[PDB]
Amino acid sequence: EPFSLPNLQTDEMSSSRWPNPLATLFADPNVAVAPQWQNGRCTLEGELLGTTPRNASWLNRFRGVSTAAVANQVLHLTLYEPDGSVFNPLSGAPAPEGFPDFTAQEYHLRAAGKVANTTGGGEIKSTDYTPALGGVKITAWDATGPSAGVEMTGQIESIGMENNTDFDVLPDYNGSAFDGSLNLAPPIVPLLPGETLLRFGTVPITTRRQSDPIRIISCALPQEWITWFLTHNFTALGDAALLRYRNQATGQLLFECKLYRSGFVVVNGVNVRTEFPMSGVFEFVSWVPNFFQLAPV
Amino acid sequence: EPFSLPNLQTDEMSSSRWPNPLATLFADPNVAVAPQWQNGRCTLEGELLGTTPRNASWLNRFRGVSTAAVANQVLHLTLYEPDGSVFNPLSGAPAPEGFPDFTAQEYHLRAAGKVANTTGGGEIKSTDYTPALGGVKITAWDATGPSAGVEMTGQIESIGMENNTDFDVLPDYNGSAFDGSLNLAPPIVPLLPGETLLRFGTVPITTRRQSDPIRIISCALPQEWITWFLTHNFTALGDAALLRYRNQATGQLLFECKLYRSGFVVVNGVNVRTEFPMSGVFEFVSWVPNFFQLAPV
Ligand SMILES: C[C@@H]1O[C@@H](O)[C@@H](O)[C@H](O)[C@@H]1O
Ligand SMILES: C[C@@H]1O[C@@H](O)[C@@H](O)[C@H](O)[C@@H]1O
Repeated sequence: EPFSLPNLQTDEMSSSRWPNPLATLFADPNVAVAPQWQNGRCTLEGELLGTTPRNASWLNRFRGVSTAAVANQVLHLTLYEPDGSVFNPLSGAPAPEGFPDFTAQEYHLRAAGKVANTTGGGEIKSTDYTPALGGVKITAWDATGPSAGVEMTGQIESIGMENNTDFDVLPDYNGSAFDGSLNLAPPIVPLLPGETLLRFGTVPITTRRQSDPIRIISCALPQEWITWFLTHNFTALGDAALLRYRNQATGQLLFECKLYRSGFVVVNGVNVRTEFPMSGVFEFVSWVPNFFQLAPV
Repeated sequence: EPFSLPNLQTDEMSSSRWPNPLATLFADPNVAVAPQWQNGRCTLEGELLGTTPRNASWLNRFRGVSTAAVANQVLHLTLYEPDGSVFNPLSGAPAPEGFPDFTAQEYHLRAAGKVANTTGGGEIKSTDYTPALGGVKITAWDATGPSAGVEMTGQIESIGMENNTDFDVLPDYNGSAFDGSLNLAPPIVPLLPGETLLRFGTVPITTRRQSDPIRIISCALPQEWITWFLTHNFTALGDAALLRYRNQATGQLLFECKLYRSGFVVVNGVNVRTEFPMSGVFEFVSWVPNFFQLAPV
């Protein structure tokens, strides 16, 4: 069981922060504030951080129970965890596992329960996106049911998203203008100053794009790497795994990079935002210390 | 290189025919006809069958280019494959990789382009679901764009589904009842007479549930097993892998089953629809011939 990464090209993998195929691979050295994503977080030893779900397909999924019958297009849900246990809002988690970890003007959804007139679409407005409190108020809900006390399961499908930069802004999970009562995974910061976070990007469907249509949400690890770490017994024999990104078809080595053991990748010598080809495969080379300096891209 | 399966519980894995977590594990010996699913199909040696996408997150996604500007809530797309190449209708494929492989009244979707005024919702009516012909007519499309010539990407999110048995009926991909020119993965049939297909089930969101409200779509392999077969170079050393399904928490061996090398699981001795616990893990035991007789559940 020596360390390895799966043999998948970047374009054959999926985002761990929005369910969709990876579409871009890039480093942007001019980002002013480090991201503090709560999904897509996993150590190389397979320990999940933040709200990262153990089951890949619980990302952007939710379940709960109606607290009241639908009225005036409002559906209020008391939230459960994926495993159907009750989400305890006095415990300090920001949200059930897999809930969105960024700021949006609304989160559009679909949901359904065990009876027929409970399939509907709706949305959570930003001011209602307070899942740390243990429930969510869904508005613009367009089904006639459920009545009270009914299990509902659903999916967040798209967002109203005026600024692309808000994908890196944590939401006000407890509605309290941000508290240090929540258990949040720490910011993602390269351990050497010339290093830049390598971002795995995908395109979510969003509205509110009228004047700026490009939307890109980034993550630290492909979902398939998170599952790889969960299904292997890896021991980090070093601070960081030195990787090479290779076009396996043409043989061309594109760059070397460091996969830090807390679960993110960096490159060295990036002076402007730089995109990389998507048809490459990251291959493990060897274990290196944190102070190891990479060949510049 | 020795055959294995990932150490995930069934409820920690995902459907390969509808993007959602697995919710049921069951065998039904009284299903009228054998399924001929085109997604979720992969041999143990990692050969994808049917329309099964290589990238997990391509399932239920589509990409194409608008044929004309939106008018009267109609958007017609000429279809592409996931890799952005043009889908070739002469090739014999029934649809681009990842397209739905079952009959429904409507396929509800959301889509968006790189430019403003292109985020919308819509649906493909059954009579318009003829992707083998190389395009799809989306109706009830609610955005003002796109114009002609614009690349659109989207996701099928729910279906109108009056009859649950239609999940096991292939759609009329080319607009007719005649599928002889189409390269279809074969029907899934156990090789020994008392065997029953073991179905991995999830709940899709559907409308039209007034007759029968329970909706369950089944698949032959969890998506994480398909990716496992792609990322390992297994050789099939016998006709079937004998597996044991074990509750790893308690230790109770629940049943043994056969994973045939063409990519599906059977159990023996099921005489009525039988559901099984979701908290177990499948473990490889040994390679066995087609006629190896399992201990009955
Ligand atoms: C109810 C509103 O409807 C449209 O304006 C969408 O663009 C917004 O995201 C919001 O959902
Ligand atoms: C146009 C129709 O609208 C509603 O009746 C849905 O329940 C149907 O599935 C279809 O989408």
